Amino acid sequence: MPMQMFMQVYDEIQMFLLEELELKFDMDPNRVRYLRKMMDTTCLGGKYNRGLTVIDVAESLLSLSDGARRKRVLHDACVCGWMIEFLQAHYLVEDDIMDNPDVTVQCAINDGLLLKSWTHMMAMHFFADRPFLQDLLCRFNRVDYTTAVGQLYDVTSMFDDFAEFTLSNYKRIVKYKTAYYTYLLPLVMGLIVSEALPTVDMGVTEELAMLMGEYFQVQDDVMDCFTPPERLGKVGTDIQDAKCSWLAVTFLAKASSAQVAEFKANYGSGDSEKVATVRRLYEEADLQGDYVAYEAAVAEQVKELIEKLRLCSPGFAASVETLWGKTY
Amino acid sequence: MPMQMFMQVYDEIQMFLLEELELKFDMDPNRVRYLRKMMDTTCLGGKYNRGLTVIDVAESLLSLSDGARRKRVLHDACVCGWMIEFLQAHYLVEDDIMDNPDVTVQCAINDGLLLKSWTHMMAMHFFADRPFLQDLLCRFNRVDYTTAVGQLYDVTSMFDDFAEFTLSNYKRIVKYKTAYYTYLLPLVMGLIVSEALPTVDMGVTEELAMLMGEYFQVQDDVMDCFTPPERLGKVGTDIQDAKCSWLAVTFLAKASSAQVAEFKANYGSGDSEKVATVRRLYEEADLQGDYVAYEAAVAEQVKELIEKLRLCSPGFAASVETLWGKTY
Ligand SMILES: Clc1cccc(CNC2CCN(Cc3c[nH]c4ccccc34)CC2)c1
Ligand SMILES: Clc1cccc(CNC2CCN(Cc3c[nH]c4ccccc34)CC2)c1
Repeated sequence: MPMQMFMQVYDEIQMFLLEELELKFDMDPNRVRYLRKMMDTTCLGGKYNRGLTVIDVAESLLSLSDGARRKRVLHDACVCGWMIEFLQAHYLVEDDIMDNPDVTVQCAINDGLLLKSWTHMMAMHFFADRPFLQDLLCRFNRVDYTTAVGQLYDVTSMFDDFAEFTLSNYKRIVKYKTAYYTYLLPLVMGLIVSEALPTVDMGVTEELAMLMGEYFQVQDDVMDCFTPPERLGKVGTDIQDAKCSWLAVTFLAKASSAQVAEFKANYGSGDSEKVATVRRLYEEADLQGDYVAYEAAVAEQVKELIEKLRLCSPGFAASVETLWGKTY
Repeated sequence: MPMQMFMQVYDEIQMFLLEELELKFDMDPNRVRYLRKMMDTTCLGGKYNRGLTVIDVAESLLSLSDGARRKRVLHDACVCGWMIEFLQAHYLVEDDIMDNPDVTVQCAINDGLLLKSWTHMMAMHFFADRPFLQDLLCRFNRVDYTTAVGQLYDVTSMFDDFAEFTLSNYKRIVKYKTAYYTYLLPLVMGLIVSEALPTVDMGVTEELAMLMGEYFQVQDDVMDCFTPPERLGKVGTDIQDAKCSWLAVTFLAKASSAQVAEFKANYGSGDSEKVATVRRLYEEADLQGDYVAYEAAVAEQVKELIEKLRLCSPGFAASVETLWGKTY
């Protein structure tokens, strides 16, 4: 059911943004319609996992001490959810510019800029009189900066060659690039709108967000290599791109000197046979044995930290449980 | 003299940003040094016109009702100045991405993102306890959105063909794309730090910013066409790019049906002879006569509006005069 509410609030945000351009920024109808279409193309289609997490946190926090406050909290949760979905839309556009007087490139750069600006525009309007507006803006922008920093860690992982191919550096990339905006931010925004931010142990929450991010990334990295092409997914290019993947860092700790030498000579190449040699190396190293156990250990840690969180924040722990269920 | 202070505050901002990454964001020395170099390459070298304008406004507002407040206002003026210089650095990087697993493109996208995030990071830190922080952030982000909107008006001026080649649409592009962040924003930030924002007629100020922007753009457009290549400047491509320039909109209102037809068949082409045909058309249409008079009329309007501003905001009008002197 929260999906119907989330989509209704999208119509409300879209109409505000588009009317603001038409009425305050001198926008002609042709450009307004172009922006409506661009917003729909970039912001709709996904699973809305980050957005829906905000809704789920707010409704759980109504249980622990209905009226005029309830309606407001749920509406606020939906606007916050769209801020994260538009920020995600902004990141995807920026990633698509990497797919390599070109009007498509000009428009993609511009779309990226507008989608980011729209997160600030919708916040400043819908939360104009809220006392949490300043803290919300500063936490949102710090997470956005964290993601850009995470992107630098990722993009330069193979540059200065395999010195940064460690589990602790893998965890640094995961934390900054994905965990903060995908797991921590939706949870924090749900706490902000509910005015229940100081009532939770931030340490355990951050640790849970980082762990769920790490669980998801290991699974994503494994699927990037072994999940069949357009049969069971999308195009996996981590091997070709020489990414600091969980498979790569685990292989380097389990491989012999000669196998490491063989991995180094075949990794980071577009050549089909070199990619296949890497896949054969992962298979022969019994990394799928290690994958199962790594994930199971992380899962045990997640399940344990939710219990510590439940002792002082019960309603919140059940929303952290449903977010985890979506990952597990 | 304000340049020495502006550069000293740059060292202070740079060290804060870089140390924050090292101490709070787990950044390794190699990446910290890479970011120091990138910040220097993108933020230094220019004339610092936008940045220095903030300093000049604040020092003028100390004259109208020294102590602990003076030192603070001038430091605040310098941080605001660097926010605009870094935002300008962000726009230039974004424009350079338009110059068309590429690590240069990955890094340019990332640099763009970091430079924008740095404007928010330096503001949230240096103005942490200031009551103007929320208003400053919202005005800065609205000007940033305005610039992205201006970029859409510019990039699509020749698309939907010459229906948008009007003086009023030219003025719309100038206002949003350049006037708000180059003229209005430095003036507004100097007012914010001086806590003198409601003491000025915003209407006359906005009008002055738009007029100074329009004066500058007309001169810039004329130079883009007639200023010799690397002899007296840089590479001018408005004709090839089919830009909605002042020369193009003025020519279309002064040209005969056959000349308009000749302009339409030769505009927006990379071919050297078609560009030369356009230059010949501008020369033959005596647009240089019109240019002199257009600028002189705008100058008279600027000089008149400063007087209306001086009646209620005297110190401010003299800083608006020096900003104008830099343009004229
Ligand atoms: Cl955070 C981090 C840290 C270190 C390295 C990386 C590398 N990132 C790749 C990016 C592409 N895949 C997604 C994907 C592609 N093909 C699939 C098939 C099936 C399912 C998912 C996919 C995820 C892993 C990320
Ligand atoms: Cl805002 C707006 C509105 C409509 C159209 C435009 C077109 N913009 C061009 C951009 C490039 N030039 C700068 C430049 C290039 N060569 C030179 C030689 C000498 C001096 C300056 C230059 C400015 C004009 C902008």
